Amino acid sequence: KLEDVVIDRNLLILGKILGEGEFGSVMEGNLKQEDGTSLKVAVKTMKLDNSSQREIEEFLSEAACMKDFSHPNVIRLLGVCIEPKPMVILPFMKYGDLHTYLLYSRLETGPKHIPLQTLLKFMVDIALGMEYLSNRNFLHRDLAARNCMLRDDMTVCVADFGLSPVKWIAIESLADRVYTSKSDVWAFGVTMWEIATRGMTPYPGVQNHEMYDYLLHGHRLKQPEDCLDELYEIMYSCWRTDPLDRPTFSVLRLQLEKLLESLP
Ligand SMILES: CNC(=O)C[C@@H](NC(=O)[C@@H](CCc1ccccc1)NC(=O)c1c(C)noc1-c1snnc1C)c1ccc(C(F)(F)F)cc1
Ligand SMILES: [Cl-]
Ligand SMILES: [Cl-]
Repeated sequence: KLEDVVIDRNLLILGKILGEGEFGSVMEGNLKQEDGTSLKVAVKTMKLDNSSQREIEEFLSEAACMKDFSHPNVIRLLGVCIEPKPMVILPFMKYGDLHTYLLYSRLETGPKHIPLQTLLKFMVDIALGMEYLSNRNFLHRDLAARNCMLRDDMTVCVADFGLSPVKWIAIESLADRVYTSKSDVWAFGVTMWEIATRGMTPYPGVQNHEMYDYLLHGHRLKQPEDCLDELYEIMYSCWRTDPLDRPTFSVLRLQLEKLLESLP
């Protein structure tokens, strides 16, 4: 398990901090590869509960499982490093996260106004990434626009740069410890709304502490102004009270492809 993913620490050069949290940090870095070239990397350092070997074993098991994953809409895991501090090595993406990109697109110096066709392709990319993980019974647990990364060819891939998200958490997950693929589907619906609104924080006028009661009374994210009824119908189906009534990522992906293909 260790031998399959662990990269020698002297092959990694650490740079500046990109982001910092309570249980981790994201840093820019250089990784010397097998072919003798150096690749630009994003290094996610994680604080593990070292009071038992349960977290390090579960960490290495997930890393060994991820190494074998290969999909264009899922971030590629290059390997891991141990300084007992584990480090996740991922490719560095100059276009950054999708949430920041959507916000820059609304400003003059940032990318040009994103058309509807491009917004929907961002969604199809995430759905394709999530369909791949859902098929291998892998739970994301932190799906949001901030965790979706833009590759150099402008394709979107799913990642987890979280360093610890009440407004993305499924109603059943707020009531109980319960978290399934249908909870990732709820978070996807919220991720879609973030894209459609070009980076708005979910539920304007609603506090984080009011969220459970707000959802319990049947209220959901409102339809955005420039949003097609067919698109809002897809994101709303992600927020059905009973998780069983929510569509699979496979169904969601095809609905989005069919809707994207019907546009000029
Ligand atoms: C608990 N597990 C989660 O909560 C899922 C979550 N994992 C983590 O946050 C952490 C979890 C580390 C851990 C701590 C204690 C016990 C066990 C494990 N593991 C990575 O950071 C990671 C690893 C180990 N190997 O690769 C990546 C990452 S992080 N971003 N992309 C990759 C591939 C995750 C990872 C990857 C994705 C994806 F989009 F597919 F890339 C989505 C969600
Ligand atoms: Cl905003
Ligand atoms: Cl709303």
